[PDB]
Amino acid sequence: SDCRTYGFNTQIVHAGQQPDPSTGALSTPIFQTSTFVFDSAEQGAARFALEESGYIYTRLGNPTTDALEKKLAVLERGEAGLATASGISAITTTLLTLCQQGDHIVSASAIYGCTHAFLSHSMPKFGINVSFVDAAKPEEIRAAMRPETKVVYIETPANPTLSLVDIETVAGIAHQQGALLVVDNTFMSPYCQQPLQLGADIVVHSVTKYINGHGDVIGGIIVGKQEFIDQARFVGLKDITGGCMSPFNAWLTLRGVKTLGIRMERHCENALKIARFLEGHPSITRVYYPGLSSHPQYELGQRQMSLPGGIISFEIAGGLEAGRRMINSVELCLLAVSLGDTETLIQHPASMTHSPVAPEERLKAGITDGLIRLSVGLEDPEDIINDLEHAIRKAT
Amino acid sequence: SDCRTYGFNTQIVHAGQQPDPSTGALSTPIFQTSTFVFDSAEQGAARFALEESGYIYTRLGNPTTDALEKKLAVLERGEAGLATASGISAITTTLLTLCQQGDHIVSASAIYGCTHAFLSHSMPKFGINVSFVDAAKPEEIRAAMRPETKVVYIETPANPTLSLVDIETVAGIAHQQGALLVVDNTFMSPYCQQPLQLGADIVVHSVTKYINGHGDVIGGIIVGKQEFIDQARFVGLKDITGGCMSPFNAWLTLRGVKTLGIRMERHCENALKIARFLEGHPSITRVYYPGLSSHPQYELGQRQMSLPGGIISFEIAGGLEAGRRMINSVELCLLAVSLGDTETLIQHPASMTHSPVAPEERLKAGITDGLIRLSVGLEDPEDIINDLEHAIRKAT
Amino acid sequence: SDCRTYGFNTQIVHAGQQPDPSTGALSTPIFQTSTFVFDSAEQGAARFALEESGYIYTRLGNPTTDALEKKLAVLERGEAGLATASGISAITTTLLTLCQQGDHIVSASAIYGCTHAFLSHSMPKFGINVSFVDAAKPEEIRAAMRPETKVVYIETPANPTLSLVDIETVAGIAHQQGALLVVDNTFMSPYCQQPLQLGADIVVHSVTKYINGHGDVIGGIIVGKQEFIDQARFVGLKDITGGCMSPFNAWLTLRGVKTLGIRMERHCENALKIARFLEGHPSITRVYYPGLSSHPQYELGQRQMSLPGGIISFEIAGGLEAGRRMINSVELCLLAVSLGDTETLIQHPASMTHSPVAPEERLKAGITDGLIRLSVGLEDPEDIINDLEHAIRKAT
Amino acid sequence: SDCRTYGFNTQIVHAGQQPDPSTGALSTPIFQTSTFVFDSAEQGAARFALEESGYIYTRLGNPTTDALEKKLAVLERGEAGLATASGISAITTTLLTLCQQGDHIVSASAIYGCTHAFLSHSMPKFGINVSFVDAAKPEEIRAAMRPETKVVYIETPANPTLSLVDIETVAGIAHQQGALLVVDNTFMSPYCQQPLQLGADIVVHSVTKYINGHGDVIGGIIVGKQEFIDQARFVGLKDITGGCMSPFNAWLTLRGVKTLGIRMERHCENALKIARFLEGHPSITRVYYPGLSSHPQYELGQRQMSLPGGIISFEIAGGLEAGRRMINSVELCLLAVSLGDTETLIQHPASMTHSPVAPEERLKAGITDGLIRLSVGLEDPEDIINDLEHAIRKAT
Ligand SMILES: Cc1ncc(COP(=O)(O)O)c(C/N=C2\CONC2=O)c1O
Ligand SMILES: Cc1ncc(COP(=O)(O)O)c(C/N=C2\CONC2=O)c1O
Ligand SMILES: Cc1ncc(COP(=O)(O)O)c(C/N=C2\CONC2=O)c1O
Ligand SMILES: Cc1ncc(COP(=O)(O)O)c(C/N=C2\CONC2=O)c1O
Ligand SMILES: [Cl-]
Ligand SMILES: [Cl-]
Ligand SMILES: [Cl-]
Ligand SMILES: [Cl-]
Repeated sequence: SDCRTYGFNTQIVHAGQQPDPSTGALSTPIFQTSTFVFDSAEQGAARFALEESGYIYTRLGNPTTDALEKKLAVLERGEAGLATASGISAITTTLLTLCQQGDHIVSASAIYGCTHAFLSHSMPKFGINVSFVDAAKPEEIRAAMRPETKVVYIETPANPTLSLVDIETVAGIAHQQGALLVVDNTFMSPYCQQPLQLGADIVVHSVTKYINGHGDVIGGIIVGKQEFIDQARFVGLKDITGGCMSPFNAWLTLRGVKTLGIRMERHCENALKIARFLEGHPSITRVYYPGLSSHPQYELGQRQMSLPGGIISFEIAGGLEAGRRMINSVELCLLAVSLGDTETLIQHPASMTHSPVAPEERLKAGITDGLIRLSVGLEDPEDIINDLEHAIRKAT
Repeated sequence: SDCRTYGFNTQIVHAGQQPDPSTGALSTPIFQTSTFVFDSAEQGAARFALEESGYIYTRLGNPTTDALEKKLAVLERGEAGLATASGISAITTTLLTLCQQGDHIVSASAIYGCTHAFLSHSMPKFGINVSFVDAAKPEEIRAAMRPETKVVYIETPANPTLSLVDIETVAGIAHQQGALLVVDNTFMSPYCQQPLQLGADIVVHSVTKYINGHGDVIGGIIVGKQEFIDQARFVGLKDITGGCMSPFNAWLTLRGVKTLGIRMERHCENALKIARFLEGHPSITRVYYPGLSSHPQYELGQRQMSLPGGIISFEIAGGLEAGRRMINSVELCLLAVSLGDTETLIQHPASMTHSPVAPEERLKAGITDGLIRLSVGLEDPEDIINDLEHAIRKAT
Repeated sequence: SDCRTYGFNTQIVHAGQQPDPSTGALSTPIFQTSTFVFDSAEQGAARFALEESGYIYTRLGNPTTDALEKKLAVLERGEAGLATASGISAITTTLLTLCQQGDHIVSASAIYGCTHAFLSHSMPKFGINVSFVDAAKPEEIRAAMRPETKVVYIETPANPTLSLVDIETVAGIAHQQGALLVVDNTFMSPYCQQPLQLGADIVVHSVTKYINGHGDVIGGIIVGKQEFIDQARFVGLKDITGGCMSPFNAWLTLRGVKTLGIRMERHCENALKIARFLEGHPSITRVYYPGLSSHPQYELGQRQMSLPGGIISFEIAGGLEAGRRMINSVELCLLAVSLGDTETLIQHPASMTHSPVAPEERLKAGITDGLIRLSVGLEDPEDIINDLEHAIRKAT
Repeated sequence: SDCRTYGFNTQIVHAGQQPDPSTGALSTPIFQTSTFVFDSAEQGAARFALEESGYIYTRLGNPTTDALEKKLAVLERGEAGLATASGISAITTTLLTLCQQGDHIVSASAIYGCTHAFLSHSMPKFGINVSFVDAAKPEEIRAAMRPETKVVYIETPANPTLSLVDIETVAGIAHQQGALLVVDNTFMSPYCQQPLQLGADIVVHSVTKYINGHGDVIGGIIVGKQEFIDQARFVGLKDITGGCMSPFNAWLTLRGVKTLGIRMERHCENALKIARFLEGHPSITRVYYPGLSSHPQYELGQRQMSLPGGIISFEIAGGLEAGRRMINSVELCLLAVSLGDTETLIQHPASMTHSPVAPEERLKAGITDGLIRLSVGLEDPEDIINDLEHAIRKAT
């Protein structure tokens, strides 16, 4: 009779949700409201004081959104959740809540581009300095820490080449120096990786990806201790970012997350097959996938992740032009940014996202002329493999 | 054949919208998507470069949200719009885009509470200092400006007692000293006040209030010059706040804004009647409404606003206890925070929102024991007056 | 404290709705669910028996939809409401619930086309015969009644030329002969006409038109005595048509109906102005509008309707080709079927809806070569008049 | 590049859908509109004539709904689809389109209750007679056919005890006598059974169940030859039932159906495990599940179905009272009607749905005092088994 005691699939379906109390409606009602009516002046005061429970206004909280926040707290084994307008807003609400002028952050370099831009260009303009390191080398993390360091920030697997970061080891290091460890768990979902269980303090997601799963919501979520989440809600979100989630967005995300287990199983079963295919193809120079035993951090990945994920990166023979030929030749895979949708998505950062950026920053950045990123969907993998095989044969 | 040439009611209905190009659908389609598919690698690069038009990903922009942004730009007579997750996020995305460590803001004191909290407690922690003044006295604004001042920030009418700020005069002052003027136009909507036409640089709204009008969306909008709005989108929103609007939220706001003209007319017709009623009631000590000729800035209000608004504040005889008795005695008016809904809403900040705050800060704050705020809805005003009359008679 | 006692505007806003009981949410929650969970086997039996209140399954009923049904019952001064998938489904659920093989219906001829097709071609194939008459001549109604007659069916105003039907007189006639009177009140809404108050037994609407008002819902509603509505729900809808409304559709319709009063006022103020304009134009041969004193049933219209409506029909000089030229020349008015949207809509049945139909059936049907139907929106009427003036000048 | 050529999982994801043509939006836009605007009078006529393609009005058709209709046509290997307001409306729109006064239907007895009520009580009142038979005995079907017989109507598996009907054999029989075969495929979905491939003429579903899968849509779909579907759309739906689907409902159903393959796999894997558990339990007298080899039509089920389904019926020792004790004792399984949701649902028709019905009709009806129906969800099956084990132990 407590959400937290059942099996993980049962939790994915039930945690945070129950039949509507007034009607018995099974689906979580969409509470698409701005405000909430009090029974009396007294009831109203009690709430605002934070001296009693219940709702006030949707920017502060909402019943639909609370369900999503509780569910994801359960799935990550955290105390509390807070939904946001976007994955970016989960990351910024978190870091702007934690940090102030004079503070320092140690961040992985191999992170999502927009996260990198916030940390590189915006944070320092608020007097918050960021040191970037290769987080696959925990010694670089240690060496960059300063007395001012409040936060160590990592993604794993990391967005270009799916390199990994040893969460338990990094956590120990951050904590030794009095810092918090923030892990962006977007690529894996709680079904595949649980950073809190390994020592992380706070997990953030873009729910836009696998947690929603259906390519129709932009949203984020933050999971952590109740004392942190309260500050993130009542200061970060309320005052600083304003990044509240729409109740309709939460409702969809709750709907999408119901099938998280079965989606992740299929995404990962499909991706392993595709990755093996790509590894045997004479036109493919490299394949980056945690499920291939040639992955340089293969055994860490086996300890830390329950499945190897739905994302594959790979380099095609012939560099830029061949990568451009390849992505213009797929008929099933869809050319787009984003990942974790039911559809297979493909992007060639060098001819697409990074064409005006110099060959030199790209390489610094882990991005070679022939690098393709593939988000594996729920189609028949034979169809995806055939589409790839055809596109690759043409391109090379 | 250009949105901007028609009458204001026609603009409210049509500006920013047209039949769907592929199907002829009259209602703006809800583009409830995360991502967008490119025809080719080439098409994709062109977009990311910002070297061609079209969509990429919903955090950056979306067709439904663009319609709302264009409509509101038209209505405010601004170049460009940007929708946000909330009114707060409109204000913060704006100010965090404009300001960096070492900068200064001159703000009105008589502003929305959560705005006040951001400026008082959060901004300074990013090295951005804020000086608060009585903005009804334009000399206080001038006296507080510093070489570091980037922004002057005002609301008009202002949220407790509906005091006004001379937008044209303040604009002239801010500009003389090289600062921008930001006006929060939430209380009035563009139907009743147009700050850009009076010299303001940027307008922000909580669309949660009268622009949406239906009490079912939390959202914000920012209107200004294209060069500012681009930075607000591609830095502020993309990187810093993450405060993007859901396409469903935009769709509803577009739907709600269709009736803006007719709603504002009725809200204001209703409020004037209620305000006159309250002014003749021997149990009511004061009535704050711009449409009453005893308003201390009555003639400014006549120059600057086309209608006197839908919000009334008033003090009931007997202070705190009588205000508490009064709001517990209404049967039609609903006790809640927020404003600009089709329903009449009432709040007694001293027994509700501000009961744990000391009698002394409250007065500083413009908030007396008997102060009630009333958001006039679209009901029959005789019904609202009778509900008030009954509640007041009981309370006193 | 009873919905039914307040003023009509107050009823439009509040009737059928209240704050959510479990949370205080002001907006009616969207109960977008299929089923409802019982506390026990006992609770479940009680409900199915129809021996206790509460929900079972959304085809039978739903909390969101119930709010809409109660509101519209209040507005029409009927006992009970039942929402449907469409206006057609309101009409068919009603008539298929009432009638069986061997029964007879007396219908107006001047009715909506799809209604006409159901009565002309489908009803008789179920052994239910229909006699069509000119319902503007109550003697034709009397003369067509038979011992088998269960129902007299009318629209007023009627869809081509806005001819009227004397509801009170027809009701008296139908009742004298033991039949029920069904009135389709779509064109007027309850704000402008109340057929139950004049003696009708059952009212039906396409809520797609003015009750929703926003051009984004297909739906219907039926209002009548509880004993009829129960049969319409538990037989007609449950078993025969299956025509249940989506809870999201109901939610939108509830949202749209909030502004019914202010929309109808503006639609009718706009239409009267446009109609006067069209009556003075030398290129316009006829104008059909109840608000023009030359309307042949002008004084009936003054007794029966509170406003003259938002729909205008008119004939342009030069017949078919000029009507085609005219509708291809409007730049603001939108060419489409449907009516009662915030946008101005125009249709030229002879070149559009009825081009393959012979000049001869069209005339029978009330439809002349130059007949244009105009649904007046909420734009500035000067803009609509200018668009019309321009299009008419060009066409003639 | 044709939907129909890919693997079944690929079809579930992609069939009927493509990126939005005007924007590239990946998610099918929600075209939540009533009407559609024409470019000219000419364009409008062309469409109405049925002499050109494109949209007119949402009751007739809509882009979102069309996607769903095309997808499901692909999945069932039929020519065309038509979405409806409910499963009931799919069945009635179909049969009322096909049949007229004097016609005859041969129906299975073991069908959904509301279907039974339509055929038993409503059809005959339109002069359409229905003969009910045990459809597990194809000779009873043959013996009941009459020269007037237009339709043979079956469900398989059938709603109480999951008895089967030999679709290929029944099809051959119906066709021999000049009748059409209609199969309600709701229990299986196209992932598990394809009646058209076995000779059925028309398939109907309640999409409320497994096709949507998420317990938040009431809807139906009809699949068949284009010439039948056109009549079902342009007469049945347009004129008779009015049972059109909301575009939002279609959008959700499209969203839900993306995971159909992976959901059905898990539902059926879970159900087989639960069914084996129930078969070994000394307190359970019978277990009705097609996947148990003791099922009396086990081998037919192996030929006709790809998986044995997600529904299990079973009788508990001690009849009525024990069944009532059992369902009041489950803590995880939810007491509700409906099936095919992500949640496990349970119903005890004798103490719930059929408590006021005499012990005698119930038995006629296949319904014993101890009969429980279980809709297996996506939870961990060990959790469901433990909940059952606990509830059963308590009840007996
Ligand atoms: C790891 C990770 N964290 C955070 C975000 C930010 O989330 P949002 O604000 O977009 O919801 C993304 C977005 N990843 C994207 C976004 O577009 N293409 C991608 O690979 C991401 O991949
Ligand atoms: C003038 C004004 N600006 C901005 C906001 C912030 O907008 P949001 O983020 O809530 O959309 C509010 C909210 N006013 C509220 C909020 O709750 N009660 C009120 O009077 C406001 O009144
Ligand atoms: C008077 C009236 N009754 C019933 C209906 C049927 O409603 P629905 O099923 O479409 O919601 C319409 C539709 N009138 C239309 C429909 O398209 N153009 C019109 O003038 C109508 O005008
Ligand atoms: C086989 C089958 N066909 C058609 C329907 C009708 O579909 P609807 O109109 O409800 O979408 C149901 C509903 N089955 C239900 C409905 O409530 N409990 C059940 O087992 C059904 O099980
Ligand atoms: Cl795949
Ligand atoms: Cl009022
Ligand atoms: Cl107009
Ligand atoms: Cl299970």
